[PDB]
Amino acid sequence: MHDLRISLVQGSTRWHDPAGNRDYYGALLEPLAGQSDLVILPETFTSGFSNEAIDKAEDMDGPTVAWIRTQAARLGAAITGSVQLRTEHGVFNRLLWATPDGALQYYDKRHLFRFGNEHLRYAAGRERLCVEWKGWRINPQVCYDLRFPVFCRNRFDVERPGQLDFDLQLFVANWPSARAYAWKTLLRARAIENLCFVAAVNRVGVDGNQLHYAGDSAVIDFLGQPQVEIREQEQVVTTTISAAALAEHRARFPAMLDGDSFVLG
Amino acid sequence: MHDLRISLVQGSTRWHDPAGNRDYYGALLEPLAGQSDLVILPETFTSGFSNEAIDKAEDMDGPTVAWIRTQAARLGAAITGSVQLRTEHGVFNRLLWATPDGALQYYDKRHLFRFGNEHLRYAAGRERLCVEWKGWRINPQVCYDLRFPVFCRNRFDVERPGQLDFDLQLFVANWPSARAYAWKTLLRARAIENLCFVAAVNRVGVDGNQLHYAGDSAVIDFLGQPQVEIREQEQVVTTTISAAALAEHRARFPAMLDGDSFVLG
Repeated sequence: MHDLRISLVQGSTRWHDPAGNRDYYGALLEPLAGQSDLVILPETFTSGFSNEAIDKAEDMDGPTVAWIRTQAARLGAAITGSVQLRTEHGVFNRLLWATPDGALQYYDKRHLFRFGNEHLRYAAGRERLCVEWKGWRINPQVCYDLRFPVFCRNRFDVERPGQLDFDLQLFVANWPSARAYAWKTLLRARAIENLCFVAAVNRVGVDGNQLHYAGDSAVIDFLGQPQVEIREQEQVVTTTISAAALAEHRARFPAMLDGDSFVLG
Repeated sequence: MHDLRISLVQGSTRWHDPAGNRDYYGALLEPLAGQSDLVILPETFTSGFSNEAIDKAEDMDGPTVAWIRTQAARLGAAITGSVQLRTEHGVFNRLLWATPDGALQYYDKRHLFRFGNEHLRYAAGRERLCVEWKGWRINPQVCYDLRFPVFCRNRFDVERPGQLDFDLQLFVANWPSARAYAWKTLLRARAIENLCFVAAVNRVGVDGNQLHYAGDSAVIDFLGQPQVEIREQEQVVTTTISAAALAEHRARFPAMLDGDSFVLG
């Protein structure tokens, strides 16, 4: 495949202000037009990570879904992030995947964040999402999902014949700074054990629940080494990941061949 | 359960010299008598990690198995480490778990080290070993196993009702310093994701094939934070891990309740 340009958009999400966040993140995105293939926003980037946000959650016909589509077209890049989203089946923490070819896919967060009481009224997802963009197969997940290696696992000869399931795994997050060590460590471990790139975006700033966020957004190579890492401040960075290097690593270190078969319940 | 005293025995394994190694590790173990509950030796601590060592591999009736049972009794501690061991099936990389009373359990390395050509002539295991010792449930694994999170997974309400499978996970290894970063990172990630203590022993020195080992043996807490870490030099350290601290963490951060059900194939 070709190389992939990834932009990390490490913003300070405005509390409970969808319109304000569309403007704010829109402004951060503007200079990226034509410069990126994949723009990654934080989890719950329109309201912040909030249980009270459930009662005002938008639906699929709402302004935020329209906005992300608009941004993907405007930038010429895949755009991803999560929003509390209401359906017939409940209100999900829904990762949106919008591509400039006009396609929209989504993934409902499987592991709701029990410690933050997300599980009380939000609905949990089930299926894992893998998408293909610019010849890269990509598995986008959300925040707490990171702590669950079995659901994160890059299987061999399952989704793709004679190949790993995916080339790039993503995490979008509101992961508080008190537990930043776990964030940084797990992201690196996922890249190593799954023989893939990992890209992850976490917000910065302080939220309405008094939580502080240190960012630590990164693109991590298949050796678990961050190619770019940003922290503390509002920041956008765009970096390119090498298809050739990934293919060479997977040939040189064929741990893909030793993985255990399993079936998720 | 009470707190567990764990001794890391970071030795410079003598190349292809079982008798020399029994003497060498024996001498390292002597001062530990009465001071420890669990003594952890490196992987293949009698031969070094070697494909050539398969031809002269000992069997269960051999001096090494006798020696480890003798050490357990002499020290008053469980002793663990692995040895190339011949059976009717072939030659395994067999972790031995020897207790003072003369009991012996074992674990045949499931994932043979493909990059080092271990898989060419050695036989692979299948079963995962969990043992109960001093009220601690313990999962000992071997080297390359560390790269396989599904086989490493601490499941909830499977092996123990309403509890995680184990309290302490161990890795014994010959992990070259060229890839030390992966060793360090993965050990920390396993402790975090599996909400458990992790104890790991890797050799030091240079082997018969001029591969350098940096050690990085450690006892790592359930937050992924080392409590003791040692490197580069031949070194023994004994540390105590807190049962109460583990319980408190599991009560406070209930991630065990969110793990996914799965069945290994």
